[PDB]
Amino acid sequence: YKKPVLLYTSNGGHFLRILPDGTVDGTRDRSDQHIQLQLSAESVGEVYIKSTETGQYLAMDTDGLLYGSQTPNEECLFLERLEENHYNTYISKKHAEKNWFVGLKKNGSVKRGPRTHYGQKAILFLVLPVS
Repeated sequence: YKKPVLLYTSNGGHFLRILPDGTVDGTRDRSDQHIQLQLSAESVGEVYIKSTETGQYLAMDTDGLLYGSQTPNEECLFLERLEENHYNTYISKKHAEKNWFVGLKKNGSVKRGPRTHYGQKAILFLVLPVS
């Protein structure tokens, strides 16, 4: 959590991106300004995910859609969970009982919460600290 990180999924080989207009998607461009993220932990295993460039927070709405919020609240808290020792997954804490994950489709668009589950490539992120 000390360094900014990139979150990479092998589903379509995308980095999680929070665009300045509040749109969330994926890009293969590792030099994109808006894929530089900062994780911060409330409690152990509970994180905010923030754009280092814009300060916006990752959030998930009641339809399971990801978007960027200028400031955080309970809709921005995610449960960070280890899978297969090397990947992290992120579950909406607000919708933890719906098992709604942060995920990206192969085409780089957001995979909505309702369509996600453990073990999907879409939700498996490699956390890459920035040098």
